[PDB]
Amino acid sequence: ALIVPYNLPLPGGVVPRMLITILGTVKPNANRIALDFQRGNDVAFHFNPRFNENNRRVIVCNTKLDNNWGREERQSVFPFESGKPFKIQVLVEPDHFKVAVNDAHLLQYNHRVKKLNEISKLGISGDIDLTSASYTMI
Ligand SMILES: [Cl-]
Repeated sequence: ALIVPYNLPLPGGVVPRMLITILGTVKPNANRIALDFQRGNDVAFHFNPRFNENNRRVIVCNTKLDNNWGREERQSVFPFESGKPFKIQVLVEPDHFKVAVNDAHLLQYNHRVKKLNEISKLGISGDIDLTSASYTMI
């Protein structure tokens, strides 16, 4: 019911102990989902489930600096399913983003962008029905 792409402001950026929660449902025959934690035009953390990359499902993570993608971090474990509801939780830790999906740890992504307090927007996009997006301090 939120419109996608959705922008969630992160006031004053992110900080360790901040938990972001995204609830939605994957569309039928989805191709992609993306979370973009942005520092201005840079993407500090791109989290991109791909449903059909050469007939495999993979999650691709990266950082975009001055309009240039860096070295991808790719992961075989793929917990999403077309058609099904999901919960993504992104926990900011002192040295990485920690991602859990449906209450199961998925991956960690080391901070490349180190001005965490300038990562002030989260863009949520792709082939989902988005139910809610929020954050809290744990
Ligand atoms: Cl930085």
